[PDB]
Amino acid sequence: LDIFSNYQKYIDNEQEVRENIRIVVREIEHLSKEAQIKLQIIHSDLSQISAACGLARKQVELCAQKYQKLAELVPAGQYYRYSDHWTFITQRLIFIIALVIYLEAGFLVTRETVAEMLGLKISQSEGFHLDVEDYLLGILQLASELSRFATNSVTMGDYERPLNISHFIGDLNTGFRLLNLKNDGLRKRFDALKYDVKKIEEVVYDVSIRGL
Amino acid sequence: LDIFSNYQKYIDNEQEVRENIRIVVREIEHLSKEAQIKLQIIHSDLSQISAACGLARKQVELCAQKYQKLAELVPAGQYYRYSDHWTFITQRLIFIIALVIYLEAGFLVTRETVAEMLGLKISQSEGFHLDVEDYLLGILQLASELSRFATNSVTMGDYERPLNISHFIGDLNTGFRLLNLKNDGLRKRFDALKYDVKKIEEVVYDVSIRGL
Amino acid sequence: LDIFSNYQKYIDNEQEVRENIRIVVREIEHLSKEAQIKLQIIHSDLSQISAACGLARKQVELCAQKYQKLAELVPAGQYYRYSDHWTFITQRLIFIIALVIYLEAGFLVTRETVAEMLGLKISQSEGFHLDVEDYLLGILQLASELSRFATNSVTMGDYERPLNISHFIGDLNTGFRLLNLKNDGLRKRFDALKYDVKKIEEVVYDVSIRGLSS
Amino acid sequence: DIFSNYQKYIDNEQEVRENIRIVVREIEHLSKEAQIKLQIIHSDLSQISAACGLARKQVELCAQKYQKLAELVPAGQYYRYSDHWTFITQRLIFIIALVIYLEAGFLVTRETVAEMLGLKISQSEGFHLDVEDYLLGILQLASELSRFATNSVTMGDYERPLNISHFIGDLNTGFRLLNLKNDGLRKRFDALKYDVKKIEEVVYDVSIRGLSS
Amino acid sequence: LDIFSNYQKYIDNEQEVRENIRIVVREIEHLSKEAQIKLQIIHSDLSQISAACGLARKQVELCAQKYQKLAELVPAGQYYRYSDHWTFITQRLIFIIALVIYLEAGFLVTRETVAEMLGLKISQSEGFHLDVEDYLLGILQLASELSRFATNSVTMGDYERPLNISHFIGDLNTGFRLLNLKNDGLRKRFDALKYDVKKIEEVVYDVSIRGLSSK
Amino acid sequence: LDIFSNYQKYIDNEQEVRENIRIVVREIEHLSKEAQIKLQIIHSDLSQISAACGLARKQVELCAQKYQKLAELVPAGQYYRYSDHWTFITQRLIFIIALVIYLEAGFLVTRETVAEMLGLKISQSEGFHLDVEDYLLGILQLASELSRFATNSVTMGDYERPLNISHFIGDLNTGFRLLNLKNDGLRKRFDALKYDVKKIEEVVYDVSIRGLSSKE
Amino acid sequence: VNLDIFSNYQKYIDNEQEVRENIRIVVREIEHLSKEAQIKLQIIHSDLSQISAACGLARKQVELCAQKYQKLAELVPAGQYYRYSDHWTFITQRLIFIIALVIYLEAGFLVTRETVAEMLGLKISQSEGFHLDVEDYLLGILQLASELSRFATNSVTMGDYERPLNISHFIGDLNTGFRLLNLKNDGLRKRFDALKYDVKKIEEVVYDVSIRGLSSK
Amino acid sequence: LDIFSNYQKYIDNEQEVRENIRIVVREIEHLSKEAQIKLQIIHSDLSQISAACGLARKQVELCAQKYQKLAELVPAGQYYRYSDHWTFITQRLIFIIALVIYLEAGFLVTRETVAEMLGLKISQSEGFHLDVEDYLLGILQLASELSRFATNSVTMGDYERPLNISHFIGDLNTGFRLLNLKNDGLRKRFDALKYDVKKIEEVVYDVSIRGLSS
Repeated sequence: LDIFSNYQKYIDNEQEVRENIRIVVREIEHLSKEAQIKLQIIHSDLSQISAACGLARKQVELCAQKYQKLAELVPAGQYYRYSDHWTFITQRLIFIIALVIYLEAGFLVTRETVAEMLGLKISQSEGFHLDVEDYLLGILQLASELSRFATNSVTMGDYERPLNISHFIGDLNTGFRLLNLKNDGLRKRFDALKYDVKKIEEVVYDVSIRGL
Repeated sequence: LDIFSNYQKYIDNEQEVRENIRIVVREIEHLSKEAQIKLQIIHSDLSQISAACGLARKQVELCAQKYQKLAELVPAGQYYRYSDHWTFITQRLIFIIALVIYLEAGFLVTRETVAEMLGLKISQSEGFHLDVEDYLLGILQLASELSRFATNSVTMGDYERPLNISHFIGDLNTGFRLLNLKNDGLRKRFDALKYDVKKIEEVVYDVSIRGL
Repeated sequence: LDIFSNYQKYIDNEQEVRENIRIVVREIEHLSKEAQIKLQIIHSDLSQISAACGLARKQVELCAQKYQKLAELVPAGQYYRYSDHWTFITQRLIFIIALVIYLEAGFLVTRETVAEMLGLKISQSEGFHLDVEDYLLGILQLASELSRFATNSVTMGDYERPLNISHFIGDLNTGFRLLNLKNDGLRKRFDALKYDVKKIEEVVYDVSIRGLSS
Repeated sequence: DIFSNYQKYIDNEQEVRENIRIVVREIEHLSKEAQIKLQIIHSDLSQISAACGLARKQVELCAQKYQKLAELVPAGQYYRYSDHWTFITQRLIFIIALVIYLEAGFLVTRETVAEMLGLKISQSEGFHLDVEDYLLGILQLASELSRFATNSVTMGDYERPLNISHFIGDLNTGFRLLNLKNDGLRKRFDALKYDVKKIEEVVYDVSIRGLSS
Repeated sequence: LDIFSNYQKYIDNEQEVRENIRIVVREIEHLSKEAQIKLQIIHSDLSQISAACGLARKQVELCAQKYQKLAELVPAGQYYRYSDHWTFITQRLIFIIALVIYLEAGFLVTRETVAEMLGLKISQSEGFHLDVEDYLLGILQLASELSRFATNSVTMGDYERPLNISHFIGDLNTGFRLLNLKNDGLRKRFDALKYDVKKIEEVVYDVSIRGLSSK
Repeated sequence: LDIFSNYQKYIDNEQEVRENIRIVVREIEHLSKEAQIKLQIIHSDLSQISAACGLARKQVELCAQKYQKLAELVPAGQYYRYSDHWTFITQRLIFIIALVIYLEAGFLVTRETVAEMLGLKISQSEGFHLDVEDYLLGILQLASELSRFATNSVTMGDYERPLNISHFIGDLNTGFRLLNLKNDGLRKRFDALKYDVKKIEEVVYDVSIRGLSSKE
Repeated sequence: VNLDIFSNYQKYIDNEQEVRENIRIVVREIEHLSKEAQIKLQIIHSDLSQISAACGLARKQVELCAQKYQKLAELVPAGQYYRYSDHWTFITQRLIFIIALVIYLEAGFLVTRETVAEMLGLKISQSEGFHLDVEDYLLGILQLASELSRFATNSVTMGDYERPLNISHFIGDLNTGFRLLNLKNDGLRKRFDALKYDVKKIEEVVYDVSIRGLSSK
Repeated sequence: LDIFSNYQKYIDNEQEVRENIRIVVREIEHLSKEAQIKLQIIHSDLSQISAACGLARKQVELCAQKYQKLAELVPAGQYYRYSDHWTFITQRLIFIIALVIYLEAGFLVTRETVAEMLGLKISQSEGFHLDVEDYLLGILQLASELSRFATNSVTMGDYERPLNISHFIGDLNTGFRLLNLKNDGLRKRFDALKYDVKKIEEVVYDVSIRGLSS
């Protein structure tokens, strides 16, 4: 029965560390929102793109900071014990950088760069790292955004934007079958990529079928 | 044993006030129907819009009255004890005003104005107020209506109506991520907003891709 | 869009008050546990009853205090806006008093006395009151406890305990039909009272069918 | 190429999984054996010590396969693959807690469980026994010991129930002495009162017919 | 589209008659409660039986009246169109009479007598009748009550009460297999009769196993 | 105990009449299927419509017959005692006529005509009648069919079919709000009418949104 | 681009889809017969006297099923057993349970697989012809648990206080032979696992009897 | 009780053969992926077609081998007892050849040729054969691919590709009504063919309405 008092001394600690961690993550959900809202502008005002990439980078330079405090909360080797506390809001952010990197310089941001921009490592040995599964589920979110971008881009006159997209999403669908995912929780999300490529193909059809 | 007779004296009262309250609410459901049916006309006859906004305002000027009687039934400080009796049929009506405000003057009706048109306060201190969570869930119903409007509007020739919508729904999706809802009963209903914006984007595509 | 910034200024407040309120309630769940665990002793050691009623009262004298702080967190007229935060852990506690009142003095604690022991009122006009629906759902929990008590009491030799119970639960089933509940969330919990009375009848059978007395 | 590097790592996590299910499958197999043999106690009270024995021959084996499981899991990745065995460990923690009760009439310590399976008691020291898993294990003792109390009276032993309702009695005690917050385990503690229910009922049935051996 | 206005003129009438009918039935639910609460006394005070049969008969004499008003609401030949509005609260009452008839005179109340005490007919030709399926489902409720009675009766000293019950419930289980119900909504309720006879047998066991019938 | 023997003499009768009635209804489910399967053709071969309306009418002329035998099984004034035995497979058939009436002559079949084609009355006084609630729940089934018809019609080239539909389903949605159903078992089925009108609107969109090009 | 290739296709595709409706037709007659036996055997839960009477009717049912079964064999082309197997793997479990019940009611032991085929006019190997799928046989006499737990319960209702004890040795040896297995997790592994909950109340019922129960001067 | 030990001796064998069969099939799912991914290139680079048909044929020449091993695992006359283990991943492959046969030589691959390229027979008498129902459900997968091809083809300039497709898919829709499928599991999949022909017609419209050909 003292056995159960020792239990409370440990159980208070794990449950205190959780509310402390949700607290940091809540600040990161808050920062993420800001970037995503601002980047929404790109579906109606193509001129504000670079303007908006900018704000979003002001957001990311901040996120890194709160992330580093998240590391001071997690005890070493316990990464995956509390992982589910941020695996989401990191995908939410990996998608945000991958978009901004495509908008700016028209290629696909490396995993390594993402960690560079958020103050992580690229192996859990070196410290608080970027879960490689999280990274992927992030830049998979690029499909749903870039199919809406292709549609909204033709709305605003830019008739080249679709073709350039279907080569990016084209090489992106390429690298996901070049995989060989086995049926897990992520296999499901890759399978819904074909429907995004679907309307991106359709949109490239619509342009060069009217010579627009 | 008398303890249980006193119980009946109070238990008759709460259950009498309930049937009295359903009675008022039923009259308000009835009035709401009328407005919603008449505003349905906008999906087939663009000329009857102002005509239909009109009938609906005749409906609202009435609802306020029944609403004030609902206040004479509810004992002070018991607002949320019977709240569930009308939280629905108020969202049903908040949507009706927000639609009529958009149709007429092309902007988004304030929460304060909604109470002004129904004879409520804007704080439960001042009296029978408009639950701020109810207001929100009301003007979220605007998405499902205005996506159908955008579709039915092009059916009837008006090719500008979509573009104007996707800026309204555009600034509306903006203010909902500018939030940071935590996963409750309303978080679910905001998430199904992206699918409405989906076909509103698609429709703005359809117009300026054939130029009409 | 400023409209949505004002929104955050209010929305932070309602959601701050919630975590502040769960915090108080959590302290009350903690105190409640203590009382309920200690009163579990009555199912194996009939000698520790008064001893255990005592500990539980030390628990209640404390609960009242945290309850009064809960009142300083709730803004007037908003009782039922956050009611669901404690309607449970009050039934949990109304049952605890009704049990301790039955164990000690063999009758049924008044609603008014329950509020007197927790520093509440008996009307939401006067202030932070004891929700009369909560009170009932509490002393309905007495059935499941006192059926187990009647069973465990015969285990330990006391052959009068069942008969005395079936007159308490007897007059208690009486007052609940003397009602006329209409089918809500509480109508369901009254209906599962007949199954408690069931084994309490059965236990009174078992004793005076073997002329068992002590 | 970014997506080819991806395959080189993605093959590894998915190879380690099938390698880990493989070890676990061997541990499910061993577990069954012990549980089946301990089923005997519901019909032949004489085979108890006999059956505790076979079960211990099973446990001495499980530890071994467990230590190989540790050579498969990379350090600090404990909880990345935890869900692969959190079940089949509760399955086994229940198996020892039963055998410890059958033999020596008290409740096996968490520390001893690890001692019998070659684990640590902290994830710092290495592959440890997840303290949440341990609990969910010795909660499985209620469903077994209520059936034991019932089947025990069937076979004549009229003291067995009373001794159970003090074990399950002190066990229900330590679970309210907790203060679980509503998670996945809170749900399983709540269904403990229905097990104590029929264990009380059975202690009633014996000493209400004055039954004593 | 006038076609749909005519529709409203009829649809208001059926839905008005329903609220009018629930209104009568609600009064009958109210009266039924009274009887059933008062007859509950027999489980703790064997002396108040005849006293309680009495109050219950005061309730039935009343129910008949409201019933006859229910007949003035139901248009002829529409009996089964609104049947589901009272098939319950009639079983609730058929059980109440069958109990009072058993308590008083120790036999089983005829279907014909039940209608006589409620002002109905015994064929839907003659008018508002007592649905024979409803009657049965009523005096099937006798099992759950008289098994609790047998149990509570021994509690209070009356050691003959069980034996007398197991011959009533005995002849009752007899007439239900003498049937040949085909699997419907009522077949299910007859099957749960065996569990009532179960403890009624058990209770007759418990008495004459400690020698409590005078002999 | 004889009281319970008399009971069996009656209880055999109600339960015999039930199997006799399910027997008639089973023959009517069978005939119904035939009509509905043949009318499915309209979703792929617009030329077989009149051909298929025909087969379906050969089915209905038959159903009436079995229906009249169902009347000889039901004792007068017991209509609603066994109603639940066919309230379904009549909605199944009321939808079948309403579809064939729309396909042929482009308007909405009267309740009175439905009874005329099945040998019923229009009041339970006159005899075995067509339950007016059943009639409604039938021609509500028209929505799910005619939305799929509008979609499959554009597939096959007929670009006028949708517009004509959205005026039929348009006036049909009109008469259902012109109601004032109170929340029962049928209120639920009317509410799921808006989702059928939804895609029918969408389809009319898709047609008249595909006009011309530049001309240079 | 040839198009006759797709006409030949119709000539074969009409045949497999005709044989299916022909096969459902036979199976429908067998579902019909099965019902009869199961309904009549339901009587045992309320009238212990009608057992032998009811075993009888059910055997009149099985003597008939065999016949329709042999016609089902004339519809299935050799070596295509498992191509249409899913058309009857259910309604055979339905019947394997019916025999295993009647064999237990009658002579108190467990019917052999070989005997089941003997009573239905099958073989015991798909070489010899239309056989009794061994997986089907098992899934049948697993249905015995749900029936015999309800029987033990309904038996004590009607006075027979030995019936439970006799059941818990049959179900006892039956639970024995199922762990003596080593099923790997498939579609049948799931159905064996729900056997412990049937043994549960059968143990409970043997408890209830020999716990009642008295020790007087 | 020994009756149930003999049972285990057979039951281990059927469940060992299953894991052995899933093992071969898994290797064939792996090879199939390779062909399908590589043939995806045709939707963006019309020059790599013949290049990609080639890689895919290097994949098929391999598949046949693993297939022949699958035959050494299946006991004769038990074809359909384990059929459900590969009926999918063969449609997956029948589609892969039918596509590569269309891309190369512009006609429709015979069922007989499919077996020739995979080392099967064309009757279950002769041995491990190609289930004719599987073959069909394969070359039905041609519609979804060739509608996307017609769309992506005009994207890349080739304005004749649609017209040629609508005669292939045209003669293919022809042979499927020339059928008379009865409502089973495959009747459903043929019915969703009209929606593929739909956009294929639409695309032929789009080209010769801006006279991109003729």
